[PDB]
Amino acid sequence: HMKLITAIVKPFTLDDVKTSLEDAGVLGMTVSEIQGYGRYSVDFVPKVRIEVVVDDSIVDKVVDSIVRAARTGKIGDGKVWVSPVDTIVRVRTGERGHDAL
Amino acid sequence: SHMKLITAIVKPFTLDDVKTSLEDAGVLGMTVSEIQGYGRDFVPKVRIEVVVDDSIVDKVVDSIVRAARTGKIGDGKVWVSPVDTIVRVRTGERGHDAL
Amino acid sequence: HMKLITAIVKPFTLDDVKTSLEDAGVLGMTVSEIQGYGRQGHTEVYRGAEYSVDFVPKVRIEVVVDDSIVDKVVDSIVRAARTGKIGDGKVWVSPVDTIVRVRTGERGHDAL
Ligand SMILES: Nc1ncnc2c1ncn2[C@@H]1O[C@H](COP(=O)(O)OP(=O)(O)OP(=O)(O)O)[C@@H](O)[C@H]1O
Ligand SMILES: Nc1ncnc2c1ncn2[C@@H]1O[C@H](COP(=O)(O)OP(=O)(O)OP(=O)(O)O)[C@@H](O)[C@H]1O
Ligand SMILES: Nc1ncnc2c1ncn2[C@@H]1O[C@H](COP(=O)(O)OP(=O)(O)OP(=O)(O)O)[C@@H](O)[C@H]1O
Repeated sequence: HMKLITAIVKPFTLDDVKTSLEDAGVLGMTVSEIQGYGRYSVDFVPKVRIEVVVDDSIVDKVVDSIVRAARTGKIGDGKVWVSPVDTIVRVRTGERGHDAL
Repeated sequence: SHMKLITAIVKPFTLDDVKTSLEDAGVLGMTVSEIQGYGRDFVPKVRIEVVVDDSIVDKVVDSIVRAARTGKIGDGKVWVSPVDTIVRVRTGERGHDAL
Repeated sequence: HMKLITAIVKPFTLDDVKTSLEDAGVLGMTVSEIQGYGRQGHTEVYRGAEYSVDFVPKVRIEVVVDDSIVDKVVDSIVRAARTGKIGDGKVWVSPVDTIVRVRTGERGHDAL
């Protein structure tokens, strides 16, 4: 029942995407910079990777909020994918599953 | 789902060899980040992630392994993981059309 | 079956985590820097004077392990990253279909 959402997006949409997440009810995420090749050398372009672990009930809304705030209309807007998570543990407590988010 | 993530941890200098090897397998885009590798303090490495259809995962893994090999220790690893869903942000296209 | 373990932890715990891992027979890891956001922004400094920023630096640790070792490893990481204060982080497990060693073409547990 847990899922990982990975978003590759333009760095200047990060603020939009972040509020789009908090409206959806995602209460935190992890961000890193990436170098993206698509349609380092000149062909590489900076992007940000946003990863949020969520419940699977809430994944379509989250994916679409991300899509919604990351949309420019120009090439290189990126992608959002989802992949399974077996378990998640909060380090501080030992809470597992939804209680770990 | 017939979608897979490829993750390659490879030596930074092998990247271009890997980028060109990937066009030749018909894989266009890829996502790249710097990592610190502890294996044999740390060594700088690149992490290459590319989402692909499972009909080609085998060949794309091989073509990464061929471009990245030097025969010296610390060549890295390529692994495969399931991708339930992918969407193109600009168009909303899904699965193979999102690639 | 192989698994990927993902740990988001305080950067300063890396040495303890690394040590805890080698004690569980795990001899390699992948580490990267991330900007984390959650219940925790953090404080920063410019010419002596502090200011607030929204994200907090964390360390992302990735280890591919076998099914059998996976519980001992997650626990080992948790115990080493746990400080008692907030913002300790999270460790999650995910599936790995196949892993191959670049040099040898070794697959599976042989690839680790
Ligand atoms: N197969 C792939 N797997 C993972 N990431 C990819 C892949 N292809 C592209 N990317 C990432 O997506 C970013 C944008 O890629 P691309 O320029 O192809 O844009 P897109 O949004 O997917 O399509 P378009 O630009 O046509 O809207 C790239 O810079 C790279 O970071
Ligand atoms: N269990 C693991 N999970 C994820 N990444 C790993 C793991 N072990 C090692 N690595 C990553 O792989 C890189 C290379 O690993 P290491 O030097 O141990 O051997 P190798 O290159 O895989 O194989 P060999 O050294 O036998 O050629 C490391 O720098 C680290 O980033
Ligand atoms: N839903 C999520 N998906 C991915 N990463 C997250 C998510 N929530 C938090 N994180 C990451 O974990 C870090 C810690 O998050 P948070 O501030 O909620 O504290 P915690 O250790 O999870 O809980 P506590 O502060 O109660 O011990 C964040 O900085 C971020 O890197």
